[PDB]
Amino acid sequence: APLGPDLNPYLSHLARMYNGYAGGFEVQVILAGNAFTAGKIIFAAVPPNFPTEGLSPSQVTMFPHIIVDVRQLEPVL
Amino acid sequence: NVIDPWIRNNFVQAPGGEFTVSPRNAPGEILWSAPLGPDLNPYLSHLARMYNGYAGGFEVQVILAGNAFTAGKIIFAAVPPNFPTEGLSPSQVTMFPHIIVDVRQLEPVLIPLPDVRNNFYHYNQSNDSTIKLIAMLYTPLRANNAGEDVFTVSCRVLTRPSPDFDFIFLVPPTVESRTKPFTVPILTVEEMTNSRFPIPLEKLFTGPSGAFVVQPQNGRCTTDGVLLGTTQLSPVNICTFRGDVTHIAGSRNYTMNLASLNWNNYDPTEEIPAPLGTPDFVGKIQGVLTQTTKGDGSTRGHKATVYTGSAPFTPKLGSVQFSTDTENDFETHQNTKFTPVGVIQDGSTTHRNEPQQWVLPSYSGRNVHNVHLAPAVAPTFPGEQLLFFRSTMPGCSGYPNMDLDCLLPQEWVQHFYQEAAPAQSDVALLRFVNPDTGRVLFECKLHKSGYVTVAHTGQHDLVIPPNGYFRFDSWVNQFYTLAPM
Amino acid sequence: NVIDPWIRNNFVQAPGGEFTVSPRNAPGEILWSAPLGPDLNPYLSHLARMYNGYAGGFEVQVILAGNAFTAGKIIFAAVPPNFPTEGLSPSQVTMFPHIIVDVRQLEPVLIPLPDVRNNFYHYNQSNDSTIKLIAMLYTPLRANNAGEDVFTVSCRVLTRPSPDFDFIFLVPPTVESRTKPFTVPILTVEEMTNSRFPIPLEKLFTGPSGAFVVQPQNGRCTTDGVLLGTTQLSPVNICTFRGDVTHIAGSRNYTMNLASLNWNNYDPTEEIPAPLGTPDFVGKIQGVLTQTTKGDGSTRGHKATVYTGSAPFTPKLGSVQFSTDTENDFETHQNTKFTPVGVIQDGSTTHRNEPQQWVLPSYSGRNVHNVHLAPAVAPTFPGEQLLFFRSTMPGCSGYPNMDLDCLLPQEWVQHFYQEAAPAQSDVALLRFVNPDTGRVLFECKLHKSGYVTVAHTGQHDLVIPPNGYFRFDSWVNQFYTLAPM
Amino acid sequence: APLGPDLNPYLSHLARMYNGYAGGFEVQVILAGNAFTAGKIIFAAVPPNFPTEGLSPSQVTMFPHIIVDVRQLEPVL
Repeated sequence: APLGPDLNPYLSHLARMYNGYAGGFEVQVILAGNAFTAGKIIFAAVPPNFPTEGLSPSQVTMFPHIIVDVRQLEPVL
Repeated sequence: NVIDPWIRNNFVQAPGGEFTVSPRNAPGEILWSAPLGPDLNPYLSHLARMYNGYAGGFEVQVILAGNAFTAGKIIFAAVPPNFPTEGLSPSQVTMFPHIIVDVRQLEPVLIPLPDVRNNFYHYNQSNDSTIKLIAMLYTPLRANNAGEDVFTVSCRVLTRPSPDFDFIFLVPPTVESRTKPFTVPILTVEEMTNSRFPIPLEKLFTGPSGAFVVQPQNGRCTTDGVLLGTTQLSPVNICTFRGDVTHIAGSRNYTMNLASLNWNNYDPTEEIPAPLGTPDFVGKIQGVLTQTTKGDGSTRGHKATVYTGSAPFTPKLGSVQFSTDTENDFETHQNTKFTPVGVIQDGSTTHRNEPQQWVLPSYSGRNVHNVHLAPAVAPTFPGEQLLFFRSTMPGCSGYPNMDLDCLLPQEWVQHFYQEAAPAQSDVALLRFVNPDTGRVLFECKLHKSGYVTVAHTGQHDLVIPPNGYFRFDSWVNQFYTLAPM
Repeated sequence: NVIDPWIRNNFVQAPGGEFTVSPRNAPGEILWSAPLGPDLNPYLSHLARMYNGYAGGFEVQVILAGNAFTAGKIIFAAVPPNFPTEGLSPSQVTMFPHIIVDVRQLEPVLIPLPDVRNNFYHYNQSNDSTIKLIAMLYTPLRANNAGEDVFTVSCRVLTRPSPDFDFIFLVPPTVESRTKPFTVPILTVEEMTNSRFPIPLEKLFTGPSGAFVVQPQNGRCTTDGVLLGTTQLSPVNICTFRGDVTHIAGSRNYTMNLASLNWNNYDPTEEIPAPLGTPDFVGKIQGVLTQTTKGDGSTRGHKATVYTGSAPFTPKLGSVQFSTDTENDFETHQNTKFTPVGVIQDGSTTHRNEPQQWVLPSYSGRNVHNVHLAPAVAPTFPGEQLLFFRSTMPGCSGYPNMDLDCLLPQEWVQHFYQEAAPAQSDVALLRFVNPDTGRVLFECKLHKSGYVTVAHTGQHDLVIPPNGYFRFDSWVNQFYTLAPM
Repeated sequence: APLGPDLNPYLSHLARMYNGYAGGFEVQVILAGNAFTAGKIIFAAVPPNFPTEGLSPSQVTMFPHIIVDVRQLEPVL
């Protein structure tokens, strides 16, 4: 998905009031966790020009990234 | 650290970096330039695509055909690509980074090429390219030899990568699938055959769509190979008959319950106006009816006279009458086969009338209209004229409408069925090139619908060389107008 | 030394594998075939397109995904480089170094291969064929459950080179293209037409080469398009004649002042056996002679009986006799044309005799034989049988020798004329493929002169699916034989 | 040709810009071609209304002028 302030619909309907914005924003993810399941997941950071179609599960690790498994009972950012 | 050191330590020439220098050229003028980039070493080209991100400069150098008898200086420099130099000076380039040398030198010399980089990396394709090349002369090099070519000094520019160079990113790129290049058949029309009658064509014709109500069913196909109309593939199946006759003793006729090419009986429930390859125009044609008894080979053969406009001729129903020159020769329900040779002008009356090439026959008799008819044609871009294929038909009696204009060559139909090439844009551009001239004599406008036209006025049987092939060139839009012939 | 670390460190996919296994199976079954090499990895196929020298090995690596409770096993193995693997035994697979693998292992599996090397190099711009790939089903993997064919078990290949593997030599890339890739028409026998008579083909035939003198002159061309024999381009131009008949006023005969396809007056001095479209056999045939007066078109047409075994049949000299049914109708010095329809049997009292399809007629007469002979055919790697094209010609009188065998398909000749392809080795490999199943009924052995044989014995009209087409594969040497039928 | 500030495109622009005009120039000529010809060229002054089509070179010798051969490498003024 395109990272931007177009994610929170409240931020959408309060974006139009102001023409200039700055600063980042942090997001997180939750999972349907299960102690019987074993499988890891990987999220990362990528500039938008960089075309990824079928490259690897490996070569994204040079970027900023984070790895977690499918069993987790907390949100992770 | 991802390069074999041969590439790192061996200068390579340019793909085109060669330029003549004569004393006859004026000083302070340009000689040669090139976009500076990693698109210079062809090895760097074919190892650029593997990596999406690169950085760092690279140094190049130049060699000269040196000579101790010649005196003339040269100047190379550094220039941002926006900076337009057409005729400025031999002087004002000196504010930049530059280097000067004379034409007598027995070593390669390298231009300085300053690092404007701030450790930033482009993408691999980045064409907004900096530090573009330079070829400037300084003194016009009298050369003191007084020949016809007074030391015409040649030279090459010579490139390699820098030490600090890399290929950061990674990708599996590809050019995986090439579309078919829309290859056109390279016969001539005299070599090519009529698609609405089993004859070879004789010439092509140019004429307007308003003259004749142009809507045939034989010779109708797409550009990717979808079968349309009654157009089939085997050109001998055009206007011929196969089936099982039924007969009456009194007249010269046999109503023939039709069959396919392999004599499987015709079924009237296909999405068709008529069987494939039927004559799609009203006429009276005399060929030869030929019957073999299907047991061991009791044959017979006589000429016949068929009537494509009449009512017992019902191809969509599956019965056809042939008024032969005999009456009861052809036996019952055998392999009876009509094959046309020539059109006749029966029962006197008016000359040059039959066949009525632009009207549709009695497919289902007089009752049921022809369903799933291929569309008619007209120049949607106005002023143009359709490209007919003109021949004369044979005959046994009279002066019939022998002037036959078909739409397509049959070999092109099966060839484009073999092509299976989807069109990229609407209208293709084909050029009739004569290789005896090595050039075009006339071009044409070909749509992806499956008909071709040209923007020239009047009735023209185009004079053609018998050796001229056809050369497809390019893809025009819907509104190209052709130049006159 | 020459290569990147990362591409050697970890495994990377292969595009040919990735394939799935449904639980409905029959064991001892081959699933997927592939040739091993550096063209497996797209990375390595690029890098080997770049270079020349090629030495080391790989590690083939396989991951499975699907069900677990199946209890069914898979085999990956080595193979001889030319080895039929269709319905064979799994014990043969047990002779080679192989690995049995069940779906219960989570770790991705690796099959080791024979380990050799030839340290000078391996070509890498050739066939250079080596151990191909074996995807072999051990245990039919039933997946006992309530579902039907559920959890389709996928099988991927994801490799990386062996740590000894490396390159040595580098070339300019020259990535562009091959020659003509020897494309074939995809027609059937009903769509293809006879190259010795204007009729559609009926069936292909195989039979012994010692039966007849197998040397025609219509249907002769090269694999790159030089005109051989009396073979021409158009299928309707065969066996028909054009010119200016002269009144044999006492009989039905007509000696014709010879004209070409374009009615150009015939030159008897050309380096040819006979004019184009001229027959290459002895037989009696009734077709129809047709004449149109050049002034206005006073048309006439009557059935003519021709004899290429006759004395006034002299096509190389410039005269040919036509015994019509009428005697004085056809005017002299007019555009007179004979067209045949089918061979007859007036005969010498012998049934099924004409055309004597293998003998040669009187081109320059009986006195001096034909010149510039396209030679006969022969199975050079013997024990194999030729390829005939069995057809049936019609008739008008008697019981003719209807079994007509021609040499090439006429569409394929002009197809090669468009190709103009230079050969790569001795014998090409074409496969008759039934696309209803995507499987081959029989293969072929096409020789670079322009003929083709098959490795079988006996008189067989080859049964074919009428949806079946032909698909070119590769270049085989002149010492490999095919499987019989 | 007529001499003036419209000779140099630089100066023709700059004199289109301005009004007042005073001083002179230095006309400077370079040759390029053969050397073994032994043939000479004259550049001269002229009356401002003077027919010059088929006239005498002695008239050209009356005005301040310069004879120049092709053998000089230095550009002539």
